[PDB]
Amino acid sequence: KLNPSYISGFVDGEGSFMLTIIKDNKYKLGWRVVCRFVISLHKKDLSLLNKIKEFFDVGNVFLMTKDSAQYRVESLKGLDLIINHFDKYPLITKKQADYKLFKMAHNLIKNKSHLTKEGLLELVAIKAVINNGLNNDLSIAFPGINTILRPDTSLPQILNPFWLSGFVDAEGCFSVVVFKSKTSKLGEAVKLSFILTQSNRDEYLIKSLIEYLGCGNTSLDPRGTIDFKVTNFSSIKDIIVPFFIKYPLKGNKNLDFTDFCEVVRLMENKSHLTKEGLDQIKKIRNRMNTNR
DNA sequence: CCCGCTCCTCATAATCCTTATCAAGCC
DNA sequence: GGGCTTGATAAGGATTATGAGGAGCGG
Ligand SMILES: [Ca+2]
Ligand SMILES: [Ca+2]
Repeated sequence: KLNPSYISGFVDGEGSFMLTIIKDNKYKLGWRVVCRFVISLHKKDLSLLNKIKEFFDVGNVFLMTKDSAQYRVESLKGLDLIINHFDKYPLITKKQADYKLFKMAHNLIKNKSHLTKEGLLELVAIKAVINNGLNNDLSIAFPGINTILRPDTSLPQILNPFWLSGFVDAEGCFSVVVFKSKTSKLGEAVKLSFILTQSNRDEYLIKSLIEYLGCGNTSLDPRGTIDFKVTNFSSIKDIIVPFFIKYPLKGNKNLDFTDFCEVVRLMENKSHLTKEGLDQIKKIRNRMNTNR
């Protein structure tokens, strides 16, 4: 039935709130303004996409040409049910600001303000701060907009474990890596890892995970991204594994968590020190994540 | 015609996810 | 003593996140 806090947590990772302003001769002012909300996932998560549709009970799930599909919402009534939800189950990443702007533009469209010259100017000023902002065409066409400020989003606190389970279902990773350790009996070793990746803008949120889960550490990526990594076994077995079983994943990634947990059990018996348990771990690794 | 809403498909690239190698150390 | 663990430390590449717009509908 999909938990609402799981929804906000998943949309916080995957999903986009957009305000499209494209030149269209069909409109009196020669400009088409439309609000849209789209989650774009790999086809393997087609089932999850349809579950999200059932959650909102609006929009449709479209099967793209590639190994990907989208849950899309592009109607007034539809967006109204989406805003009804996020006004009660808000996002907590920087995407929240993109949502509040998407909400401002939506209200103006409900007033037909996109059909007037002044209203269209307000909508262009808003789009100028949503996601990637204006392009080189809108800058040329709409010079002199009253530049509005991108809404500020207070520092985030994780307040519901189901939110984190959706945020993890969207941007988490369960790694079972076997590397070569010359100082070991078998010459190899097993490195388990839990990973939550995000951009520098939400570094506060990522460090929040350290206190919420009570473990892990923050890692900075030179390219401009921050990771939350739990890399010690004792915490993975006692904290992470129990957490994502009590607050389980719903997408395709849950399968990887299942195989991930199976490796945890073989490592709790010290089986990973033998060749039989190590071989079984490799058989498990070879069938999870990028090997399905 | 002109005007307005929205289904449905196609497009792009980087923020993600994923897979790595390593040695100081604990236990 | 010395296996075995674990944060530090890279980097790959595709699933994403963001997006454009034709054409079918009614007035
Ligand atoms: Ca994201
Ligand atoms: Ca994902």
